[PDB]
Amino acid sequence: SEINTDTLERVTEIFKALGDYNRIRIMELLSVSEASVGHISHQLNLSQSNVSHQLKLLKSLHLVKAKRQGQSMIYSLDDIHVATMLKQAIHHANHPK
Amino acid sequence: SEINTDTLERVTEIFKALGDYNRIRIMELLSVSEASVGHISHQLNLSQSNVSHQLKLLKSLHLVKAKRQGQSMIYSLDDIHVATMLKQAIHHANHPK
Ligand SMILES: [Cl-]
Ligand SMILES: [Cl-]
Ligand SMILES: [Cl-]
Ligand SMILES: [Cl-]
Ligand SMILES: [Cl-]
Ligand SMILES: [Cl-]
Ligand code: NA
Ligand code: NA
Ligand SMILES: [Zn+2]
Ligand SMILES: [Zn+2]
Repeated sequence: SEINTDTLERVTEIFKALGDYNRIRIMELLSVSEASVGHISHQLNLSQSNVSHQLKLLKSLHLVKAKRQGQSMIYSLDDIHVATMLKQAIHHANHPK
Repeated sequence: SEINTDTLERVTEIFKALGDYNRIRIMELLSVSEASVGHISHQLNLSQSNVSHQLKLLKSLHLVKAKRQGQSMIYSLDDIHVATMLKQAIHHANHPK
């Protein structure tokens, strides 16, 4: 329950932030496997500056989280709701209509 | 599987279209119960013109569908992936961090 105006505004901000091709590419990468900024940048052919900027935004909205491992920051989808939202959307885009 | 560039572009368009407060309100209403344009308009205090415009957009992206019942067009979330995506996002926005 607890669907009030504030909730739907935050939901709106989540979808607004995800309405970005490169952010979707970052999120899909993290949906397959957690990764560092250097690995995301290398895999997607995006600069480390840019990846870091987008991940600061995604983190502020609780869409990714980060932990320090050895020397680096490892990012992941924040929790199972974010993973489920994303994978359900990808499958829906993919399956025939 | 089948995560290619086209898929992620369509995913991007889905999240872009959902990055809209009133469209989120329409989608949440439909997530509770299917409804006609007149009922959506009345419940959300949005004009029928506007509701109809937003639903044409949401339908073109396979996010809602419509059936004719009696005299009116009844809209609903397109399938279970759309409902799941939306409700998971709402819950994630709601729960504590
Ligand atoms: Cl992982
Ligand atoms: Cl870049
Ligand atoms: Cl399916
Ligand atoms: Cl229903
Ligand atoms: Cl209006
Ligand atoms: Cl939970
Ligand atoms: Na995936
Ligand atoms: Na709901
Ligand atoms: Zn589907
Ligand atoms: Zn969550």
